[PDB]
Amino acid sequence: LPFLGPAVIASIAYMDPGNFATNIEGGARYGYSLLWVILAANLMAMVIQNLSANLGIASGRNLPELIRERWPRPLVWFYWIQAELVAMATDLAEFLGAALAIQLLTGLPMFWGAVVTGVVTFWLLNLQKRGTRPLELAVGAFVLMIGVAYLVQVVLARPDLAAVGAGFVPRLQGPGSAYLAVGIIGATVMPHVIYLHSADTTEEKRRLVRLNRVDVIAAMGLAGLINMSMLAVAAATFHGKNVENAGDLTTAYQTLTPLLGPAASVLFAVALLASGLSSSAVGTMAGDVIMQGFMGFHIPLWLRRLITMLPAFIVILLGMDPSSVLILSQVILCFGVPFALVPLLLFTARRDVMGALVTRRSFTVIGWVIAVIIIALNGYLLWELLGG
Ligand SMILES: CCCCCCCC/C=C\CCCCCCCC(=O)OC[C@H](O)CO
Ligand SMILES: CCCCCCCC/C=C\CCCCCCCC(=O)OC[C@H](O)CO
Ligand SMILES: CCCCCCCC/C=C\CCCCCCCC(=O)OC[C@H](O)CO
Ligand SMILES: [Cl-]
Ligand SMILES: [Cl-]
Repeated sequence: LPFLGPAVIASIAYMDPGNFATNIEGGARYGYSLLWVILAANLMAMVIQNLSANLGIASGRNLPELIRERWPRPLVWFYWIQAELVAMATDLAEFLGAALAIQLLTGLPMFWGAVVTGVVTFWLLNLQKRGTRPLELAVGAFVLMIGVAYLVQVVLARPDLAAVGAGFVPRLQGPGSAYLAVGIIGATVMPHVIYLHSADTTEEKRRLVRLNRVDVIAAMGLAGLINMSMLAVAAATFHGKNVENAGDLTTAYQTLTPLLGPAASVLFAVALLASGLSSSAVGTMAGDVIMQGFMGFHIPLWLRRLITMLPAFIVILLGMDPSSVLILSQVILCFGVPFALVPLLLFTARRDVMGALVTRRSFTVIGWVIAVIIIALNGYLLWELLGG
C-alpha cells in the first residue's frame, strides 16, 4: 500500500458515532475551549494503543488470555464483567447512531430505525470474510470524505483564531465541561480496543513494533486533526448564536452546509450510518473474542448480538434523546479505561511476558501518569455528579 495508505484505513475505524456526538456538542456548547482535550486524549491514545499492540507482538496473546492464565479466578471474573460492560457501552453508541442516521435519512421512528439496523447487523453477522471487503471499503469512503470535508471546512469557515489558540490552553469551565471532556477522552481512547487490539524472532518482533508504531501515530494524528476540525467547525457554526438544538446530531448537518449545500444533510447521515454499521458489526465480534479469552468458552454469537440490542431498544422506548445517550456512553467508556490500563501497564513491564521487548521504563511511567490523570478526571466528574 502507498505511504499514506495505512493512515487512512485505520483513521476511519476511529470515527465512531460517539465522536460525532462529542465533537459537535463540544464545539456548539463550549466553543473552542475543549480543543486541548481532543489533543490530550489523542496523545494518550497513542501511548495506550502502542502498549496494547506491543503486548500482542511480544507475548503472542491478547490481554484477556493473559489475565485468564495468570490471575486468580475471582479477578479474571471481575475483569470479564468489566470488559463486557465496555462492550455494551461501545456497541450502544454505534447501534443507536446507525438507527438515528436511518431516521435522518428516511424519517422512520427510532424504534423501526433500530429494527432496520438490527436486520442489517444480523445479516452482516452471517457474511464471512468474502463480502465484507466491498462493504467496508464503501463505508470507509463515506467516513473518510466526510472527514476531509471538515478539514477543508475548518479553513473556509474562518474560525476566530484568538479563540482557537486559547482553546489549546487546558481550562475546565463548569461541571458540564468536565462531563463532555470525559466523554471526549472515552471516545478517543476506546477501551474496547485495549482488550482486543493485541489480537517468531526478537529481530522480527521489533520490526512489527516499529512498523505498528508509525502506522498508529499517522492514523491517530489524522483522526485527531479531523476531530478537532469537526469541533472547531461546530464552534464556528453554532457557538454564541443561540441556535435551536445546537450541538444536536439532528441539526449537525448545518456545519457542512456552506461547503456541500443541499447535499450536507444526506451526506452527513450517510456517513453517520456507515460509521455505525461497520463499528457495530466489528464490536460485537470483538465482544465474542473477549469472553472466550477471559472464560475459555463463549455464548452463541446471535445471543450476544441480541443482548447488545436490548439497551438500544430500551433507550428508544424510554424516549431518551439519542444524541444525549451517545455522549453518556462515551463518558461510561472513560470510566473503564483505568481498569484496562492496570493489566496493560503491568504485563508490558514484565520480562516473562515481553521477553526482550520490555517497555522502556520512561514510557511505563508515562502510562501510569496517564492512568492517574484519567482517574483524577473521573473522580472529579463523579464528585460533581453527587453534589458536594
Ligand atoms: C435476555 C435476552 C436473551 C434472549 C434469549 C433468546 C431470545 C430468542 C431470540 C431468538 C431465538 C431464535 C434465534 C436463534 C435460533 C437459531 C440460532 C442457532 O444457531 O441455534 C441456537 C442455539 O444456541 C445453537 O446455536
Ligand atoms: C497534554 C498531553 C498529556 C498526555 C500525556 C502524555 C501523552 C503523550 C506523551 C508521549 C507521546 C509519545 C508516544 C508516541 C509513541 C511512543 C511508543 C510507546 O507508546 O511505547 C513504546 C515503548 O516505549 C517501547 O519500548
Ligand atoms: C498518587 C497521586 C499523585 C501521583 C502523581 C504521579 C504518579 C505516580 C508516579 C509514578 C507512577 C508509577 C510509575 C513508576 C513505576 C513504573 C514501573 C517501572 O518502571 O518499573 C520498571 C519496569 O519493570 C521495567 O521493566
Ligand atoms: Cl502477572
Ligand atoms: Cl469565544
